Amino acid sequence: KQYIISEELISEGKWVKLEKTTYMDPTGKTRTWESVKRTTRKEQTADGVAVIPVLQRTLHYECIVLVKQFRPPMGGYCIEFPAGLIDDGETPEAAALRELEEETGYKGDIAECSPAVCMDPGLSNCTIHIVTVTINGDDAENARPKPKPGDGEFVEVISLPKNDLLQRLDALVAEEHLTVDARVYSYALALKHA
Amino acid sequence: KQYIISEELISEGKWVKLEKTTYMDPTGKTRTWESVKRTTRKQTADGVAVIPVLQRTLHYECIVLVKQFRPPMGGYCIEFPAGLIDDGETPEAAALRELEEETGYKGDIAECSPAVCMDPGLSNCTIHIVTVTINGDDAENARPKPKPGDGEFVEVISLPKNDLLQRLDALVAEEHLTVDARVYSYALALKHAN
Ligand SMILES: Cc1cccc(Nc2ncnc3c2cnn3C)c1
Ligand SMILES: Cc1cccc(Nc2ncnc3c2cnn3C)c1
Ligand SMILES: [Cl-]
Ligand SMILES: [Mg+2]
Ligand SMILES: [Mg+2]
Ligand SMILES: [Mg+2]
Ligand SMILES: [Mg+2]
Repeated sequence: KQYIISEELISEGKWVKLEKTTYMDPTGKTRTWESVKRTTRKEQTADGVAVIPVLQRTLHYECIVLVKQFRPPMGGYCIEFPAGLIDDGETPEAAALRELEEETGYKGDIAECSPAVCMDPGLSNCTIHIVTVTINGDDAENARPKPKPGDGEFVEVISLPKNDLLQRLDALVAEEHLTVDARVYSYALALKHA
Repeated sequence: KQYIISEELISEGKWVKLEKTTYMDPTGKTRTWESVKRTTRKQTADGVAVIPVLQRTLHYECIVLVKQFRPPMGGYCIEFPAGLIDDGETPEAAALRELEEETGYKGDIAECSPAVCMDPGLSNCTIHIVTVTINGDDAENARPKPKPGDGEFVEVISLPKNDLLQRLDALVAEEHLTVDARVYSYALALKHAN
């Protein structure tokens, strides 16, 4: 039934633009919406990737590897899956493995790759692939992994046991001013609910 | 160690604004970011998203989801029921109300998250994730009455919790819908548990 009629640029930065979207409602009436988009999306099947990195080690419980960074939009520190935007011509899988190594030091193995999923669809068109990666933490490459962050990127790695992830997250939120990412929290809730 | 120095208004619409954030990086260098905010926030968060666990005896437990046209996306999305928190509403109350409006179901609060960020490299948007159980055998949830507002048009999609990830993948392959990242994350963790 519904569809876009027009998209009008309101304002365009270096990284983000705001648009006035006109669309057709299912009753047949024209309506508008204010839409956010990134300026950096070319032919990628998505803007970015987030990596679900399952750290596996003999005689250890599996960990989920997370990153903590300052997020200017939020005015504070956030705990998130490792993530970045997909470079032009780069596959979601390569992006995921590359970002994971850059942000964490770990060299993963692809497990699965989602279709493009929407970040906040009442607001933006932004999409990612969620890439599940296993990390063989018994491999020498992953022994004392060092982040290789880019210029102006500053990241702390936090590995939490999968079998207690929601409580460990809650305990971190209790001890500091920090925000957990909604995807991380969703994943931790399902681990509990399962 | 990092913090916000100033925020410059770039553009303000009715619903969304775009700002240029200046912040101190940990090296003591000053840096900028483009940040999106909603103009509607006061509340602990912009919105709520409901994880609605439909429980009917002798049936699989279902997660109740919604499908709607999303003008930013230019298409249809499958999401947790959700909406913005009304001024002076509790997150729990916003959760029950949205769940009723969007699905017709009347549910019970199980747990409620802290405020969690939607896309923190882009926006300051936050939600509470509220886990709600729905006693699908009660008479009030027999023929659920969705009471949605002016211009909302929602379809309800219940999927079994124990196969959620494979059911979503299917809807994407066949219906060309975009699944929400939080929904997808939850689904992944149901599979990844143990
Ligand atoms: C339920 C309802 C009725 C009529 C209009 C709206 N509009 C919006 N609701 C939420 N976010 C919005 C907008 C428009 N832009 N952005 C970003 C909502
Ligand atoms: C790694 C790096 C170095 C230098 C600049 C950037 N900037 C950004 N990266 C991603 N999204 C962004 C921005 C600025 N605004 N928004 C929204 C990133
Ligand atoms: Cl539950
Ligand atoms: Mg990143
Ligand atoms: Mg990065
Ligand atoms: Mg809604
Ligand atoms: Mg609503």
